[PDB]
Amino acid sequence: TRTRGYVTTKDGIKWYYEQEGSGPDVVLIPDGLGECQMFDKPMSLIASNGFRVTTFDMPGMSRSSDAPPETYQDITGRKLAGYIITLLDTLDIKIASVWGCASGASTVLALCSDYPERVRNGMPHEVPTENPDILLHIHEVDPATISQEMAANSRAASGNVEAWDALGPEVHARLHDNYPRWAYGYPRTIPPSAPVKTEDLHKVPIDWTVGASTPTKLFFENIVIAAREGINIGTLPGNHFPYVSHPEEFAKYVVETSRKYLK
Amino acid sequence: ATRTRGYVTTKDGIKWYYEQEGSGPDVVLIPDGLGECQMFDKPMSLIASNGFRVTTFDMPGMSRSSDAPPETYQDITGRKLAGYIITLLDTLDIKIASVWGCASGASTVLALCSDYPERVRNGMPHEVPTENPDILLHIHEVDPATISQEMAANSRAASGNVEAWDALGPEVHARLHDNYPRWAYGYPRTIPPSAPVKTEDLHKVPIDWTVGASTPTKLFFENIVIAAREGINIGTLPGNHFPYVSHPEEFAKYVVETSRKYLK
Ligand SMILES: C[C@H]1CCC[C@H](O)CCC/C=C/c2cc(O)cc(O)c2C(=O)O1
Ligand SMILES: C[C@H]1CCC[C@H](O)CCC/C=C/c2cc(O)cc(O)c2C(=O)O1
Repeated sequence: TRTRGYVTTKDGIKWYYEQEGSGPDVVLIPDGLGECQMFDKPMSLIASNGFRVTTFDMPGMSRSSDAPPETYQDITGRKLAGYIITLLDTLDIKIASVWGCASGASTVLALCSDYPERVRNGMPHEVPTENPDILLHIHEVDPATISQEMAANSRAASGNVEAWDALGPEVHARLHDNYPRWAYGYPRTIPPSAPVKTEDLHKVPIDWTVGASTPTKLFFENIVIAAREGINIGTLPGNHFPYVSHPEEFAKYVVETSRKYLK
Repeated sequence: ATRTRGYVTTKDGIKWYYEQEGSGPDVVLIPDGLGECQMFDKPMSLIASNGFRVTTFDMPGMSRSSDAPPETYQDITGRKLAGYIITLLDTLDIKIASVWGCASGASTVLALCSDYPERVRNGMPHEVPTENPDILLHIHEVDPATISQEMAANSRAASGNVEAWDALGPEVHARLHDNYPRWAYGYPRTIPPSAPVKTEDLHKVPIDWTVGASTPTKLFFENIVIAAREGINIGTLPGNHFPYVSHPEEFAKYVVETSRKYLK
């Protein structure tokens, strides 16, 4: 059944994490906002399909806020990957199918490139390679303004505003405090560190996705890179948060995709 | 410097309405499915000012080119349109050109690239239809008024700039009003499946493929994958389905720069 709790890793991070199911491991790395409650619904669906699912709030975000300052500053896919590996080590997860969007996606690719032995298959979604216009000066305004703007930006890219809104007051309160922290340590360093070089994409199977309703330009390069490297590339319903907008379709994708690499 | 406007009847019986501007290497602007060439007015001057003779026209059966046999606007495919264009190009004495086209215009560009490579200096396809959206699944079965109502809103939504779209004028929109039904009856059902996107259709001449920057990814997702896998230059243009209307300056710059690439 679903377990919820905390675990303090040797890097000082007091992780808030959840787990459900039995069977092969599936890890759901949240996006830049680091809020794992977004995976609640799909998590049950995936878990009921013969997989042990693990999710967690990201370092310094939401319930994983009790972490060293260093763990949420100058963030890169590889930096996050290191933290993830330490967490996986402590939870005794030897190998897993890994899902990730935005910064989570960058982490997935970092895992595939630097820790291929821990990845069964990677499922990156909308890897940031160039920050959009709206995030250029996000850190230059008051924290309250950052939360206001990012709350609007996120809701707009939710893929389903009713579902987004339906995440609940608790989640949205947590997100409120996350916005400024995310702005200060993610957007400027995440994109340039994207592990999308040829050397990063062939160690383990990868199934790449982008939002079906996401404006083409946003993650256009993701599609071209995948196609050029001969990596499976397709779309998922919604935009940036397919696990919130279309939990059923998201769960199905994670299950089928992961299931095909099992042996 | 001055816009040339006229009519010409080709051997196939089509009374074409066309426009031309500038002198030098030829640039042809094939309209989209709506076949309304007034959408290229602004960029037409911009491009022509850079040393190109630009030519555009209302598509057969559409707008001012409405006096055409019914077969020229029924069961339309990229190849059918290409045949007509070639005849027109012959009539206007255009030997080779840099050709632009969106939607059905894009299918036409690819057809030209595949079947009449000798007439194309470089192809610039934009949003080639390969898989119709659900909004068009049953558009050919409803009455003209409903088609016009729906397509007018549909088109405006895909304009990429509602203000510039609206600013096309009452004349244009009145012409568009009548084109909608005709388009629906002869394009959406047959254009997509006829898309000249086979491997052997894309490598006889240089091609520079584009998709709207604001267009929902899924709409022309296949265009991007095909291009990338086939090693064809692929990118985006600001706007959606009508970059020539929404962003005339950027559109003009793209056409000029890409065409320049293939000139000696
Ligand atoms: C915060 C989250 C979604 C915000 C909505 C935004 O509207 C999403 C726009 C796409 C980019 C998101 C992004 C860029 C970046 O450089 C680093 C990141 O961690 C993200 C990211 O995780 O996006
Ligand atoms: C009519 C024009 C744009 C209409 C707005 C619509 O919102 C455009 C939707 C995307 C595809 C348009 C299209 C599909 C097709 O199978 C054949 C076509 O000739 C077109 C086309 O030319 O699109």
